[PDB]
Amino acid sequence: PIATPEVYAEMLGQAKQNSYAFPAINCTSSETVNAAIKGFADAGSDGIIQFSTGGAEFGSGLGVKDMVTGAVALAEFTHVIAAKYPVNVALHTDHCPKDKLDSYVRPLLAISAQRVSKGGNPLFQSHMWDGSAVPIDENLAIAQELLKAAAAAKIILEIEIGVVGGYTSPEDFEKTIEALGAGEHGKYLLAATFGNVHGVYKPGNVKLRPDILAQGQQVAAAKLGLPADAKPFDFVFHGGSGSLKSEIEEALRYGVVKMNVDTDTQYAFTRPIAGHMFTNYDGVLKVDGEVGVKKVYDPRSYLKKAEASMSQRVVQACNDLHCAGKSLTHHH
Amino acid sequence: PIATPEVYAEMLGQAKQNSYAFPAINCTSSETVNAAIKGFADAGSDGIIQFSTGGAEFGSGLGVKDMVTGAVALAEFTHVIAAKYPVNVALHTDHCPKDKLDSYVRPLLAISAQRVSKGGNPLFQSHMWDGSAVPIDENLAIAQELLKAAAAAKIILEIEIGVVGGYTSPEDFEKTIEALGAGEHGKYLLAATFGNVHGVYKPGNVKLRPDILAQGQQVAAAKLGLPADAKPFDFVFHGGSGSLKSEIEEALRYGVVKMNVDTDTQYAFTRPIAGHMFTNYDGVLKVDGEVGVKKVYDPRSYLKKAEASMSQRVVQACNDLHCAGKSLTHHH
Amino acid sequence: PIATPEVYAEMLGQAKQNSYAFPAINCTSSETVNAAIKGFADAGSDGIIQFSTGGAEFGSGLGVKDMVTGAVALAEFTHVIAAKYPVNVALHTDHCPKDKLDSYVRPLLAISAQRVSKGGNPLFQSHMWDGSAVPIDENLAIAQELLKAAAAAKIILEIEIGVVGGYTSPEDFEKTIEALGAGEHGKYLLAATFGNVHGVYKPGNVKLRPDILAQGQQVAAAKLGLPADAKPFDFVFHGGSGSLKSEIEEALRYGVVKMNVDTDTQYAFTRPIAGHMFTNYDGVLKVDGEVGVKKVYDPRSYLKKAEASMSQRVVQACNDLHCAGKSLTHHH
Amino acid sequence: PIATPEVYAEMLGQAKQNSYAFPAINCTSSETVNAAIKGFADAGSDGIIQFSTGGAEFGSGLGVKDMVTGAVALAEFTHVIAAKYPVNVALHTDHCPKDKLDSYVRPLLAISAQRVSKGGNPLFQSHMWDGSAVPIDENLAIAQELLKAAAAAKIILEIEIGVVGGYTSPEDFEKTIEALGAGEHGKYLLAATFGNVHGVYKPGNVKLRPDILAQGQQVAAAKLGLPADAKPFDFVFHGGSGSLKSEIEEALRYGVVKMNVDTDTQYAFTRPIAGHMFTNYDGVLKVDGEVGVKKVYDPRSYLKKAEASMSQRVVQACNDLHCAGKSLTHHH
Ligand SMILES: O=C(COP(=O)(O)O)[C@@H](O)[C@H](O)[C@H](O)COP(=O)(O)O
Ligand SMILES: O=C(COP(=O)(O)O)[C@@H](O)[C@H](O)[C@H](O)COP(=O)(O)O
Ligand SMILES: O=C(COP(=O)(O)O)[C@@H](O)[C@H](O)[C@H](O)COP(=O)(O)O
Ligand SMILES: O=C(COP(=O)(O)O)[C@@H](O)[C@H](O)[C@H](O)COP(=O)(O)O
Ligand code: NA
Ligand code: NA
Ligand code: NA
Ligand code: NA
Ligand SMILES: [Zn+2]
Ligand SMILES: [Zn+2]
Ligand SMILES: [Zn+2]
Ligand SMILES: [Zn+2]
Ligand SMILES: [Zn+2]
Ligand SMILES: [Zn+2]
Ligand SMILES: [Zn+2]
Ligand SMILES: [Zn+2]
Repeated sequence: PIATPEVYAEMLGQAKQNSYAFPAINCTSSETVNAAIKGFADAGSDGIIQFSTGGAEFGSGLGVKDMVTGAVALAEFTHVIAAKYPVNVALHTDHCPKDKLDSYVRPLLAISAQRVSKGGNPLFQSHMWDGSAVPIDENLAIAQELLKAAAAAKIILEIEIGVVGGYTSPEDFEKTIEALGAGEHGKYLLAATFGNVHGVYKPGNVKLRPDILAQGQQVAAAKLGLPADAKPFDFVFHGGSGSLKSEIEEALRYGVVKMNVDTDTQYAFTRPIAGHMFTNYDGVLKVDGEVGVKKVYDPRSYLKKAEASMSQRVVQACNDLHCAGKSLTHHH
Repeated sequence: PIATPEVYAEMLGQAKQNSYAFPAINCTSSETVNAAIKGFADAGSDGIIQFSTGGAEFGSGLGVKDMVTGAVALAEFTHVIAAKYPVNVALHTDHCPKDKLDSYVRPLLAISAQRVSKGGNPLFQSHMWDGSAVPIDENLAIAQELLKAAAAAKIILEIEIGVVGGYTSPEDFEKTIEALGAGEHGKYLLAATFGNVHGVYKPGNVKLRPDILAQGQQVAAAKLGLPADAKPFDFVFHGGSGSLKSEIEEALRYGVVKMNVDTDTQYAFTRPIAGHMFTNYDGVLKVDGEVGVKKVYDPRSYLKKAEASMSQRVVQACNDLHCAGKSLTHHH
Repeated sequence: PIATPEVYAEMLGQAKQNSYAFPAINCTSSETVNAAIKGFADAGSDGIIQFSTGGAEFGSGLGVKDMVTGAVALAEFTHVIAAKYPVNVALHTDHCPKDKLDSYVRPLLAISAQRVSKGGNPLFQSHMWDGSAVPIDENLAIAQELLKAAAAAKIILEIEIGVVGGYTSPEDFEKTIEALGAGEHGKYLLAATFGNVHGVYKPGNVKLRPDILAQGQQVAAAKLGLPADAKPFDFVFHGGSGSLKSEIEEALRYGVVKMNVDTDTQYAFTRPIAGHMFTNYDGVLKVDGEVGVKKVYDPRSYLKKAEASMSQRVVQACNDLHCAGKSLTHHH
Repeated sequence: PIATPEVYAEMLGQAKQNSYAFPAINCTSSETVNAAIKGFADAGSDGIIQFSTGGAEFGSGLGVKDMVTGAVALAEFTHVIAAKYPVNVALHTDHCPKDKLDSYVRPLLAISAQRVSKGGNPLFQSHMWDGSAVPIDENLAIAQELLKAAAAAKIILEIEIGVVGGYTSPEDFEKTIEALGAGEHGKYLLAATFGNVHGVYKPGNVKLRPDILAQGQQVAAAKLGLPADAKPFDFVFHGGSGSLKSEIEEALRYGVVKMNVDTDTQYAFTRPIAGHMFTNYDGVLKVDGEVGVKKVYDPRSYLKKAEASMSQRVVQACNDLHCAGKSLTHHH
């Protein structure tokens, strides 16, 4: 099913308590949503499907190019699909900067607030406010008001401090606890930067500093008067693709509950499509006066392979993050 | 917008009256739906999006493989998208044989009946019952009961007499009018076979006999006591891909209001994907120890091109069928 | 065997007498030479292998880029190969303009003159002087001196009047007979231009005017005091690829004895190489950390297919030109 | 130039004395010969071009399939080309088993014996007798008679003890010295097996035991009454492709003077051809009614790239084997 707000909160609480995390898979289409959910289900795992501003625009089609439309359309699709799987699937929106709040996160929050006012649940279960490009005080001012609105709509807010490549300071960690508390005013997720980078580069290139996350937890624990081993933050690991297994493991120890994956699932989706086009070149092209071969230019022929391959990469993510076999539905 | 039942009936009435037809484009995904609707809009045309049993299964994902789920999920997606376009978009389900009625058309009819009972409109605006594999009397017995159910849910029924390749007889035309009337008991569309073939073959191979359709109209007109030039049937032209322009023109003269297209839009969708994989071979594959190029293995990079190409083929269909520039929204 | 000068003269005499012609296939390598000769043999035909200035440069390798070296190296290769086939194979050099005479045709003539001085036969059996870019009188002045040198080395000279696309005038035909005679001072071949074009374009684009050739023969016949149906010129048809069968047939009627083919045999050679790379993409590339598949990146694996395909196109040329089954070895 | 027998003997003597070796590059065509020689020249190195039985058959064309013809034709080509480069190029034939001696090595020896009888030099400068599939005594009996014939024709014989994958024993090393001496009855090259394997596999898979070669030299030195550090054998390293740099270095220390390379130069040749076909897919194929693009289906367009790439891999071999910059022409 789609994760209810209560189930999603329980998911994130259980992950933190047990030092595991969920994959948050960027999706752009019916096929990619289907691939992600099947991956979660094959791993016996709960999971998160997320739409970026560009993913939402793409989902709305070239004739519309509207983020809200694409996110709503893909979310409605996902609601129907997820009902047919035993695992819990949460819907999330990715990076939304200041100049897109009025045309992405705010209108989506309003849609969910209307649903909740009628006794229903929100359309999305979390939204990201990415204020990393503005000063920390402005970032957290906007975050505080969005957190109030989100919590009232039964939605978790993700925020970002520091810019992910394409480090978070002790004072920025302190300011975050001061402005937002530690969940008692509404749950929030913190994308803290620790040398992580969006994209996939050669092994060695990306140098992660998970000690930054350890330090952040210690800073928060001290502020809140908690024991030194407390983990008050629910961290989000952006730029998960291409990471070493050992790096993921270390991040889990310090309270990462959500690792975002896009690039690696993109490669997994595209890889069999490329293979299909090459091995069926004279079927997908009308060559030498011939009319091609419908069986292989039917988009389903290669998109099924794309789907299955992306699902396998999602299963790998669930095993890397130690959420495999832990779905809160306990269907086993 | 999505075509209301009233608008869809008006669409088909206007098409018949003016000797034009609408494309019915088989779709399987968010991208193909988006491509089809953008094509209709670019042509200033109303249009039909249809899901086959296999298309619906595909739309539900490999982890579900359920026709109803896929059709509902894709229909819900389409409802959100179509609201953002000025043209009218009708939703249809394609070939449903006897052994799939209980797991496709009937449950979908029930969903729409529930919507209509609450003062809303149906999810789909037409459904196909394909009884061509059973004797004509059984075909029309099932058709009569489905027509009653469909009309009560504000839905048009498509039926089929004769098997499309992969001819309809005067007596079968007569039996159809006798069993179903001529629209006064609910509108229905008739897929009569006249040498048409699903798929795309070399020019010349497919030999159409549109005189069969002319004869059918004359048979119906005589039965109903109408003038010899009356067109009591709303015909559906299956196997539209690969047809000569002149063949399409002749079919229009005899009351074809709906021409189904799948194979040609499949080729149009896939063609730029093939091209993308070849020209970006060392970006979509990790070759010689390199890590590929995200910008070109991002599925959106080639799927945008696929979408645009399929939309162009849909525009061509609207111009071939003479529905271009005739959308009943008259947005111009 | 390699055509002796006597056999080559007999070949061209028999072709003219019987209104057929030989293909002159541009070659660039051991594989293309092998493909051409096998094509002649499969057709039971004599034939001509020719090297352009660029083909010769290519044959010499990137480390040499010397026309004489490449032509000699490929000719020596061809002498060994042709001895193993029952058909007669003549060696020819293609377009040599004024500024390349000193570095292509003249040094090659000198090599053959040395061979002949020792009681042997020439290395090449014909050479082309292409003076079409200089005024006709200068063209024919150079031609006359080259004809003397060529005939003394038992070599046939090809000349060109008019520029082939990328028409020959009555006066230019007259001047040619006046300057060179009609074979009694040494045989020569005349590349007269008649709307022919190097390269392959869409059907219709190239508009041939074989009546120009008919007129040329009539002009020569009148000059020589021969009957009006005499064919004093041995014509060469440049730009043979892409021609209609009927166009080739008409050219034969007017004394074409040699039709040059390059572009169509290039396509035939490359076509299966392209196919091989696509269907074996993950064998010819080291992908995803794998080491490829030697069996398919071994150049012989695709070059055998290239060879066989080019040979088939050469067989087609022999049947188009009506030289198939007519080899002067009469091996049958 | 082509290596004279005297120069080739000096090459191998200098290599042994200075602990370096020459690449022996398998070639199959004019393009591959040109690529190999250009690689030697670019590295300022002497080198060896070799033809296998299959390479020779391929070189003769599908219409001939004769090893002697192909080897002679390619050798004659190579003689013309090599004269234009400052470095010394030796010609060699690769693996010839017992049942092919009468149709490969023996007839080639006879051709060279005839040349030498007339005061000239042999066509090839070395030939391989591969008797590894027969018992050692029979192998060396045939080797002794072939060595006499080869030496009389100014040709070096290569022999093989042990079968290369797809170890040489102290007694087999001893028997070799006993039967053939240490060069005083004619120079010979010894392909001793030491865990080497033809082909290219993943790193680690091939486990070389160069200590076998060290042991062989010690066994020979003891037999001949030489100091323990003497290197009486000139070793040949079959299966050179895919080897670690450090493995090559160790083999050099023990008297390898010739390392055979085929698979890696095959990959280098094919790799840009594959790339060319993919990036020019709509030029090398006639697609959607178009006629392709001659500029990219001209075989020279991709074969130049193939040549250059193979030459680069040959330069790498010369640097790996430490023969780069050491050509005995000292042209610098
Ligand atoms: O952290 C993430 C994944 O990083 P990688 O897994 O790609 O390293 C996501 O949050 C990215 O920001 C997202 O893929 C960007 O999507 P786009 O704006 O292109 O639609
Ligand atoms: O008439 C039609 C189009 O014919 P063509 O345009 O393809 O000739 C449709 O009704 C086809 O039956 C449909 O494409 C079959 O879809 P599938 O069962 O493969 O999902
Ligand atoms: O007439 C000919 C063939 O014409 P097509 O058969 O190609 O139309 C030949 O003489 C051409 O001039 C020759 O292919 C040019 O070769 P290049 O200078 O590129 O090495
Ligand atoms: O040692 C060699 C190279 O090994 P690799 O460099 O390929 O490992 C050669 O002697 C091989 O036996 C030769 O490539 C076989 O050629 P083929 O019989 O296929 O025409
Ligand atoms: Na990353
Ligand atoms: Na069709
Ligand atoms: Na041409
Ligand atoms: Na090897
Ligand atoms: Zn991110
Ligand atoms: Zn459990
Ligand atoms: Zn159909
Ligand atoms: Zn209007
Ligand atoms: Zn030409
Ligand atoms: Zn005969
Ligand atoms: Zn070997
Ligand atoms: Zn020196």
